[PDB]
Amino acid sequence: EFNILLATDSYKVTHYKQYPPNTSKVYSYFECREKKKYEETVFYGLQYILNKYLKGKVVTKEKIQEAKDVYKEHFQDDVFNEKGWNYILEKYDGHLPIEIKAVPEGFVIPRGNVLFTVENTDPECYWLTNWIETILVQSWYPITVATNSREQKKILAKYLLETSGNLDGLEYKLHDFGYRGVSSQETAGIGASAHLVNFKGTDTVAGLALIKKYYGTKDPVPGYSVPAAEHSTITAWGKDHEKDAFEHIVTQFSSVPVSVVSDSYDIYNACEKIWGEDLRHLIVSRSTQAPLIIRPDSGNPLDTVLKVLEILGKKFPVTENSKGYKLLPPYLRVIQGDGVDINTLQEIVEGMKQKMWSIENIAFGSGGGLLQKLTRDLLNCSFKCSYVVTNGLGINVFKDPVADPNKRSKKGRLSLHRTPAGNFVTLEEGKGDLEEYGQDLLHTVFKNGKVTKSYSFDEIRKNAQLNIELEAA
Amino acid sequence: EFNILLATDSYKVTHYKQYPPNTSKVYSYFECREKVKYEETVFYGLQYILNKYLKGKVVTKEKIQEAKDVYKEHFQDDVFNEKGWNYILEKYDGHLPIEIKAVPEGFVIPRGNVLFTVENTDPECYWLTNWIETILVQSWYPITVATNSREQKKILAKYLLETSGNLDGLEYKLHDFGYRGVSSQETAGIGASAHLVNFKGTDTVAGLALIKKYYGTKDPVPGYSVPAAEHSTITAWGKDHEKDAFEHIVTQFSSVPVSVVSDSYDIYNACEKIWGEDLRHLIVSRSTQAPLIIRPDSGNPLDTVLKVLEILGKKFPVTENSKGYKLLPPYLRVIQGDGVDINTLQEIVEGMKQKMWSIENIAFGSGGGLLQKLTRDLLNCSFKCSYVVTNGLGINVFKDPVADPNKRSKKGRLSLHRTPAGNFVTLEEGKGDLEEYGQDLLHTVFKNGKVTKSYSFDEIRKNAQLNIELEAA
Ligand SMILES: O=C(NCc1ccc(S(=O)(=O)N2CCCCC2)cc1)c1cc2cnccc2[nH]1
Ligand SMILES: O=C(NCc1ccc(S(=O)(=O)N2CCCCC2)cc1)c1cc2cnccc2[nH]1
Repeated sequence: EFNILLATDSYKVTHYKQYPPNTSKVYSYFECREKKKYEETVFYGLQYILNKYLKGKVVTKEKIQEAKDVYKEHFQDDVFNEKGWNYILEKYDGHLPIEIKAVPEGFVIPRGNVLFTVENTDPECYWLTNWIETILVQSWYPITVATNSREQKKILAKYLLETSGNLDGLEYKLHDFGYRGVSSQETAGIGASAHLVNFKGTDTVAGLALIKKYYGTKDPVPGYSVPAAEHSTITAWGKDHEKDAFEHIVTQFSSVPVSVVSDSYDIYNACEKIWGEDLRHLIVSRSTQAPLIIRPDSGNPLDTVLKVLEILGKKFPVTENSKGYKLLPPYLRVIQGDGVDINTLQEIVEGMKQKMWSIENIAFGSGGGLLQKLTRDLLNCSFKCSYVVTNGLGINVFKDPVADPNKRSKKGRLSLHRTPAGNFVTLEEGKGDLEEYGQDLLHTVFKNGKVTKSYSFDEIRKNAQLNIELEAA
Repeated sequence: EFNILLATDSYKVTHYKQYPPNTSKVYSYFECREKVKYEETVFYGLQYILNKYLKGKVVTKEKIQEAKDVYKEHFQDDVFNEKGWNYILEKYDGHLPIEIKAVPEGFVIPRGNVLFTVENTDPECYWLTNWIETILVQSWYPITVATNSREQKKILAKYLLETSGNLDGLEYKLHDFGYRGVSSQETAGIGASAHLVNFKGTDTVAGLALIKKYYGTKDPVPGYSVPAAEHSTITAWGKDHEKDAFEHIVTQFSSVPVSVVSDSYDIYNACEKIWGEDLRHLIVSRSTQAPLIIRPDSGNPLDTVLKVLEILGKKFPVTENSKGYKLLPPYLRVIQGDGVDINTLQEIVEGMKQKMWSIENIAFGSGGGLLQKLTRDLLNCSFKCSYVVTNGLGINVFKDPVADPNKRSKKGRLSLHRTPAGNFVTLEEGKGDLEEYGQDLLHTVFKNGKVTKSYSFDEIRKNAQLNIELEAA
């Protein structure tokens, strides 16, 4: 079972001996620190952590003894605030005397703004605020996945709008292929759920249960997929029988969309000769609601996409849409799901545009790029103490390393506000109390072991919409 | 609760319908595909997956119903293999009729070798082999962390031996700071455990319980830490009281090692004037078993380390070791734990060597670089079907994409062997059966719901030792 006493960086076990004597309050905050582009971030994932790890009775006698036993060996020394933890157990029935205030989930906030704050609600538990730094800072991950996914949606929206005149199907244009490529089952669920803030297509099934448990949707599920082959279901037929494999598969899934990986041996041959000649009669008969989606999976992504489209455009009836861009017939589409990240996605859609191919023709699958190739440095997600009370006096505290002004942290009690022009500003040094800037946008989401404010996945999705979506009404 | 029926890529739900009719066996394998660094990989982490997720009764009536309900909404259609999963439940009491063979954990194997194989043991369950691809492929993560950690150990060993003449303390020279910088709690434990294959220093407490539960050590714990400050325990004292914080902290931890982050405002001032003058008397009085470890945490890593050492070298009594390199007194050391990855580690130790500073003086901490900034592409960890039986005939199968020969997969039944020169070779097409290369070095580790062979963490560490450690001993 999970033990919050064992869920911190080892050194934090020793910090209760290090703060100034007579310190009754430690107040800390999280931001995606500005760096002298990901100019705005989607705030998402805290509610998962609050419910899974922080709420309710998280301290027990057994957990205290377990931590004591572990740390004695880990440090080869007895340092461990058994008294402090036993206080929480006795006084609060093991509930954390912590208050967390946060911007609503799904909110899109520029870099360098307070996103949430943490403070102890009992003077005895001054040490607890930063104990939980480690677990709270892991919110960097769903924030970063959601943010990077949204930035890809902006790119897709721009090019889909330009090449087609509308945004139909935008929410299915970037599909999560990342289940195998992340570091754990837990990561899979978290990361997949973050992608679903922006899109509705996923193969990372773990995301669905997480959303159902911690967030909730009006719809039965938040994400969808369709049948598709993998290399094993093609290659199992034998090298000389790729055509047999293709035929069997599209016939099995004749009335739903089906994607078939086509590069097992020679993608160009498969497109031109197998799909474009031998099995063409099985493709041109398909419903618009049940297209064949051809999947290349190797070679230079842009070069391969363009050559696949050129091949298909010569074997199937291509139209020109009202924007002047080429469009495959509705029973035929392409998905590129190899080597896709935010940079290559941009390269591919731009290359398609240059060659007059509509983005209507293609969807993207992304695995490691979407869910694994991200770090806490991308948005500089960081937790710092900004205010303490010692001997009954509040003092504004911060770091400001001489050799790196980018690591300077904020001072004092913080609040987040709308500016007169409708932007965001973080007020420092308790200046929000002056009330010159309207209401603090941070809301209490956790207090004394209870989750006090929750958001549905539908609300989060609404908050995270693109402007271009808002503009398209 | 975890449900293996919901722990696969969505499209795999539909694959049972796509294999050739009358297929009785699907046989697949995992390798770190060859493409130059990372020439050899540490095989580690499969045992965790087998025990946590694959063994025992993993199918229940309730789990089948849950999957059925989820997939009906997810696909907007009924495509789920209820019958196939029910068969496993009825016939094998929900134990997976799968056999997995693997190289021993901790083994160091060159790229492009078979590391494990998977096949079904019941003809009805031909579809099961690749169902579990997704969860098995996640072994890429502990393999990659362990491998990259070991590659850093090689660098540290080279430079420690060169500058000091021995490898004393090598196993404490790279400390895991990655807990806050990984994507989940589960990942933290897995990744920390993989680092501990090579080193004994960690702050990622999650790794300890994982090792104890799934692997085991003779020692009470597999990893260790010491007391240390963070910026909040310095800055809380107020900007004008950095000296007071430092004094309090080293006095609280007067008889054990203690690390104190020294860059909150001015690292160079802290080293030269606070440590080197005002508090010098509290440092030179300390035991060799209880050094102060000064932690810079900002600026260019190499430049900052060099400047820190030059400062300390003028304030404290430096010696010259038997190799001619400069050595701080034993009560004083440095740890650089900002911006450290395998590349910057190399740059720092090389820069120190050029300036005649012993590697004895320094240790490194690494967080995101150690545990998060890694993907499945680094070692090309990949799972592929290589053999099938259909209509009673075995067929050697593979992919070989025309535009990427690096993605060609192996053909047929595989086995791992020692060559006459004592190296590893992977034999394809069942050629292991010819017995020209001795016995297969893979061991059956899982069969029909049971783990059949396992390794303690102590054995894994032994298997993963560096040659230079083996030669030294
Ligand atoms: O093909 C796969 N999944 C199915 C899939 C096919 C096509 C689309 S689509 O976006 O073209 N589309 C969505 C709206 C309905 C029209 C088709 C989305 C999803 C798949 C490949 C892969 C590789 N690695 C890991 C996991 C994987 N799953
Ligand atoms: O200081 C920290 N931990 C304690 C620590 C200090 C020094 C060493 S050491 O290797 O120098 N050493 C071990 C052999 C005995 C002599 C000292 C190892 C461990 C710490 C910083 C940090 C930042 N981010 C996240 C987590 C973190 N923990």
